[PDB]
Amino acid sequence: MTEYKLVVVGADGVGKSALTIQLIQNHFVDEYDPTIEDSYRKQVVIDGETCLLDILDTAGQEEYSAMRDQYMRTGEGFLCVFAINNTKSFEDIHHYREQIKRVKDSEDVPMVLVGNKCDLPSRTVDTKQAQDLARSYGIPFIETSAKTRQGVDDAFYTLVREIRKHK
Amino acid sequence: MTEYKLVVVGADGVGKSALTIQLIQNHFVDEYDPTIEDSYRKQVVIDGETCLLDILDTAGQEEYSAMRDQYMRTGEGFLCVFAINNTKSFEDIHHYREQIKRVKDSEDVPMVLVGNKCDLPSRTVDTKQAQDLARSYGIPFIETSAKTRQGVDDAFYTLVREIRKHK
Ligand SMILES: O=C1N[C@H](c2c(CNCCCCCCNCc3[nH]c4ccccc4c3[C@H]3NC(=O)c4ccc(O)cc43)[nH]c3ccccc23)c2cc(O)ccc21
Ligand SMILES: Nc1nc2c(ncn2[C@@H]2O[C@H](COP(=O)(O)OP(=O)(O)CP(=O)(O)O)[C@@H](O)[C@H]2O)c(=O)[nH]1
Ligand SMILES: Nc1nc2c(ncn2[C@@H]2O[C@H](COP(=O)(O)OP(=O)(O)CP(=O)(O)O)[C@@H](O)[C@H]2O)c(=O)[nH]1
Ligand SMILES: [Mg+2]
Ligand SMILES: [Mg+2]
Repeated sequence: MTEYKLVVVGADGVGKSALTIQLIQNHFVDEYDPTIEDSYRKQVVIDGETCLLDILDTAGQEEYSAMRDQYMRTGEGFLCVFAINNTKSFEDIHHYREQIKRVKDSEDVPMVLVGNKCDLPSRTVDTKQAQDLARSYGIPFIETSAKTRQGVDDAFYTLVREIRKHK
Repeated sequence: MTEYKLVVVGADGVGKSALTIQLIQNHFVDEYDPTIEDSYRKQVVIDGETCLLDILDTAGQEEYSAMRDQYMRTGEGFLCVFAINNTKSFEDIHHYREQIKRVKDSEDVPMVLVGNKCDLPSRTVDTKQAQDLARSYGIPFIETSAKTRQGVDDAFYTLVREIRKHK
């Protein structure tokens, strides 16, 4: 069985854990419990192929910024998550992408730009701006909601297709 | 900060995942999703000491019986779980105990016997029988419910106290 090593990255509070928990447990976590580092091994069927997703739910807190190098080295694909109502989280994407590109020593790293909390009316980042940034990176962009499940399966499955399309 | 590697072991369906998820997320999972291998890191305060719990939620399914050797070598303490309404799960306990003791080459391995699903009225395993088995092992015995949260914090904290004694 083919294994896919996925890493969920982004600023503290964007919904990395809620997106991961929504995908696996089909429920929305309203509580904010800062992550140190959690991992999940889940068997899924993507495009008729049964595969194992090894998902790493990382810390957004800058206090764990030294843990990054090792998980970026072993990670095969990166879900770069920002919140559509948090401008700093969108700006932080560039830093996460540059660090991934540095560690991996490649400009062609499987990545998906994720604009989470798309259920919220308090938007600060235009869809077109996020789309343009994803285009400058040459990566897909998906708007998601860990609450409604909108784009959640699509974000994770697109990332697997990116790793597969790269291999 | 002191780290404690905790391994949750036991028969398929005893509530290893529900106990782990209840401890960390303060949420009861009603669904039965067989585990491959999940890991969680949680910062807690035990007896005035701030520590990090590195919890491995293992597969109860006999199909992943080869994965055991590695995590039994690195695991510092083991939560051995059975369900009070499942006689076979209680009988399987001695097999987990005997494998841990074999891999560690010691009869003094930090362990806690856990009697889960104590919220259920359909009991088939007597508390006295489980207490007597824990006594033959020289380990603590705690009855728990991943649904009500009864004994959950006590089971994990007792295990940490067991590792601290051994160290
Ligand atoms: O020595 C062991 N440590 C593991 C363990 C953990 C940490 N859990 C995770 C597991 C790790 C495996 C790898 C693929 N599963 C974890 C996983 N999924 C990923 C997805 C993307 C990128 C990296 C990873 C990783 C990690 N693998 C790396 O190389 C790596 C680099 C930097 C990271 O920060 C994270 C990872 N907690 C425990 C508590 C008690 C007992 C054992 C443990 C473990 C498990 C096991 O069955 C047998 C032995 C061990
Ligand atoms: N409305 C809405 N709220 C969300 C969404 N995703 C996450 N949240 C909320 O945002 C808060 C933070 O979510 P969380 O999943 O813990 O974010 P995180 O990026 O993992 C935080 P850390 O980096 O510290 O681990 C929570 O209160 C959660 O309910 C979403 O898609 N929509
Ligand atoms: N009433 C009650 N039900 C429980 C309790 N703990 C677990 N369950 C239920 O038992 C079922 C299986 O629980 P689960 O946590 O997946 O057990 P597991 O030992 O992890 C199964 P696997 O070994 O395959 O990973 C679920 O439906 C769950 O809700 C409990 O304390 N009380
Ligand atoms: Mg988180
Ligand atoms: Mg389980």
